[PDB]
Amino acid sequence: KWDYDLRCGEYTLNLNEKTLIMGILNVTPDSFSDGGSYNEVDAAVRHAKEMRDEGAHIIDIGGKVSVEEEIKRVVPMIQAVSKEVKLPISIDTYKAEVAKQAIEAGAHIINDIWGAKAEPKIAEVAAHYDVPIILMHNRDNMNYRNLMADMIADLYDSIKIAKDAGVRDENIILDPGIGFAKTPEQNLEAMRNLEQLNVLGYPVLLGTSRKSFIGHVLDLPVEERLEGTGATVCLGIEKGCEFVRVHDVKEMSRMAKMMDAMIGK
Amino acid sequence: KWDYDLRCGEYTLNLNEKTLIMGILNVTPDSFSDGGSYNEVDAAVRHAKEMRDEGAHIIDIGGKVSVEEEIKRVVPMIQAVSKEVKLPISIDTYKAEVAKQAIEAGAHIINDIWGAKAEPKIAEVAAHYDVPIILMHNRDNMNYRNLMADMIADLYDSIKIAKDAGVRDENIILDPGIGFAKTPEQNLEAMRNLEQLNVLGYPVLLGTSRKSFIGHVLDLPVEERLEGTGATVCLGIEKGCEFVRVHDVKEMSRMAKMMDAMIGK
Ligand SMILES: Nc1nc(O)c2nc(CNc3ccc(C(=O)O)cc3)cnc2n1
Ligand SMILES: Nc1nc(O)c2nc(CNc3ccc(C(=O)O)cc3)cnc2n1
Repeated sequence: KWDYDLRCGEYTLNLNEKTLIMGILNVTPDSFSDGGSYNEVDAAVRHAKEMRDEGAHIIDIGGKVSVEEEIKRVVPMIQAVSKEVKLPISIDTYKAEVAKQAIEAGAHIINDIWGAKAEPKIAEVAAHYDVPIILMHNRDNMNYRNLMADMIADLYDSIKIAKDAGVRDENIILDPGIGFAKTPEQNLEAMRNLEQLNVLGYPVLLGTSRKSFIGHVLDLPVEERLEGTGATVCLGIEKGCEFVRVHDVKEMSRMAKMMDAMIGK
Repeated sequence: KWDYDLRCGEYTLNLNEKTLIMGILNVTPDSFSDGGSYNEVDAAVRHAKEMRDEGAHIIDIGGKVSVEEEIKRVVPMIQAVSKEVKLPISIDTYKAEVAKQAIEAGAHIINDIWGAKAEPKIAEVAAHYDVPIILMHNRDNMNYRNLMADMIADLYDSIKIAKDAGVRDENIILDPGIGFAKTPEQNLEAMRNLEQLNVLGYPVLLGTSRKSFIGHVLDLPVEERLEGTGATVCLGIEKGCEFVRVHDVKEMSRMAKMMDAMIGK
């Protein structure tokens, strides 16, 4: 079905073989440093190793805050993790400068929650290093004429920005942006119609992990959202998504893997 | 979508509102009794209450063994559970006599793994008490021309038997019989094509809980099959099934409920 692989420097991600698990690296900062202190950098590295041993295929790392301050926090983490853990790293930022530094520091994928719309220059950054960029759907309002049609329209605007800066088709990944700019009921409606995103011709990443719309449905707090997260991941894989972005790697890998076998992926 | 409710004597099961959870009552016998001893009957009752507090909507109770011996074991359990727990009970047997006794003892649904083919008289039993009967797909071989087409053909044979004894359409429920008469890969193939069962026009029950085909996929023992069971339940609900038969009620209820909200059930 996909006639190429995802090229991330030293690592290759095949898109046909299995659903790919992006593990959400947790980044508890030391209150006393802005730096890359020993307690935080080590907490991260250990967490990255845990997710790798659990079945993660990508480690996702994220840093109101300034550019220089986000870079200070995130660069030492990318460095330590890239050296100590053999999986591609995505940098979860919407800032062209953060993205540059992270890639230089060892990051392999750009993960942009504003889909190149907050800082269009990020698409230039991706275009130059030749890395995959994830363009997530987002906007500053909840006023939809037709949720799905608008989401596709908005994502198409991100693609135009990425392509106009030289981003190759093969390094575009899309994300419906569950939990952003959507009421709970709109979140459920995007889940239900997720397969429509496939007409755009790009691999899709789904991130639903522990989000409040699950809490809204099940009336359960964040630490109780594992079953409802797995429901989303499953329906996500059934509707053709290539990656999921999850906190509970062990559990979701097992679900993904069972889904794949059933759907014939 | 369904223009009737499932009538089980004192209880009504709506089929449009949510996916219905059938909890699998566990029945550890006392080595010293054949009877309805205090340790076993009480272990059952407590388990039934637990599943009810977890979200089960039906309690499923099951007893090489003789008719009189299966009745001795199962009747005291139905009696104690029906009195102490306010949910309909299904009796998991393929024997017309067991089925009679159980219904008399308080059981509301017949659950037949041979789909009225082992003891056709069971369909007479259901026809008389006017109860729902679950006709599960089964056979004594694995020689399929076309797995799905044959499954539908075989289930249709059960329907003919049930209907010919007077069973009303509204008390027919079908079950694809995952884990019976199918290799692992055939199990996965029925999961993948489960929606085909809907053309027969009956509510479908899916039972996959902890079965070996999950172990085959994930290489995990029975007590490690929760994530892979949830995958099946989810794909099952996405493909239109009305009931699932599960051991882990708490976890699967949450998954079901999240699925329902997403699919719009
Ligand atoms: N590519 C990608 N895809 C996502 O889905 C994503 N989500 C978040 C996290 N954002 C949220 C949003 C809403 C909620 C809530 O309502 O609870 C929680 C977390 C961060 N980076 C992300 N990156
Ligand atoms: N209606 C209904 N639907 C079922 O699916 C079902 N399954 C069993 C349990 N049978 C099995 C079969 C196979 C396996 C394995 O391979 O591990 C385990 C248990 C018992 N009653 C059942 N009743």
